[PDB]
Amino acid sequence: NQALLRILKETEFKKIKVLGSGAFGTVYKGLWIPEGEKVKIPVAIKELREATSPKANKEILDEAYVMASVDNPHVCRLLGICLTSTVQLIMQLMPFGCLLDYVREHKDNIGSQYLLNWCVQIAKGMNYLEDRRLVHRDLAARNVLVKTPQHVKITDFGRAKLLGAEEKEYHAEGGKVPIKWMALESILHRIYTHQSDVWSYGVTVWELMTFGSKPYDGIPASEISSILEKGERLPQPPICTIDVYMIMRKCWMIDADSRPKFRELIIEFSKMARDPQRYLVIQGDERMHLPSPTDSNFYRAL
Ligand SMILES: *CCC(=O)Nc1cccc(Oc2nc(Nc3ccc(N4CCN(C)CC4)cc3)nc3[nH]ccc23)c1
Repeated sequence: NQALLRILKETEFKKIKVLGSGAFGTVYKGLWIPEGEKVKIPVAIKELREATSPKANKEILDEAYVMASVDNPHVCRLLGICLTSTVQLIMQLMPFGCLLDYVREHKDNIGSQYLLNWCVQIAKGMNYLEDRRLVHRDLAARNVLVKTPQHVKITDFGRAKLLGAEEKEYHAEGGKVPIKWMALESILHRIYTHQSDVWSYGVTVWELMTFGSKPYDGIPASEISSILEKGERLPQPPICTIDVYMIMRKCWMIDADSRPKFRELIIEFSKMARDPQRYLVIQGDERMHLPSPTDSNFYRAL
């Protein structure tokens, strides 16, 4: 029904193994066995790094209630929290990992229908975040996760920020940033908006359409703002029709107001997803197959 934050005790879940780690902390594959409920639920557990100045439990719970309220099919949901000496966030497990690695591993069998459906889903998730006044600030194929080959979800590792009712921008402080996914105004001035998220969406789409290529490969991050100001952009992927590439280019306009809105991106990519082979040209497209629950019905995977 309605998405609410569950408070878990250490007795109710178990970390099984490490999946990955970063500045944020460590993420584990885990099991949630809710007290009294007699059910066992695979989950992802994020145990956050110990901060120099740990927030009070009250502060943490307030933030967690807001993040738990984020409830959309294409955003990975926070299911519960456990506060002890550490903060552990219990998330939906996305069994197939990140979309970036998925498209690199399965590129020989990824057709136009899947690529365009993923673009739609990511746009829907981002539009929902915008409706919630959340600026993501790290959208990229590595941060979209795969529930099934047919269904992906945007995830957040701590960079997302909630804007106030009258705030149209987040002003960031120093630190490491994903330069090659960022809008010019973010690179130069540390300014983030829903429209700088749109820039990152464009780069994410480019990643997908090149089956996981690195943007501006071999170019130093420090040179990126210079090339953008000269007007250079990521090139047309070979499988993309001009129509698709033009949407992507609109995401990278210098004037943030000239970029598309996520609501518009949903409409345009939804149109294309309805006739995928008109908009993406992939050799052997009609023959390509990814694992689907209908495989048995159609006698695939013999
Ligand atoms: C491309 C970016 C990347 O590798 N992302 C990533 C790695 C590890 C954990 C993580 O956070 C969450 N992961 C999952 N599910 C998950 C992760 C990894 C894997 N496997 C796939 C197969 N390869 C060979 C090894 C790794 C399987 C499932 N679910 C989550 N829910 C919330 C956060 C995460 C992201």
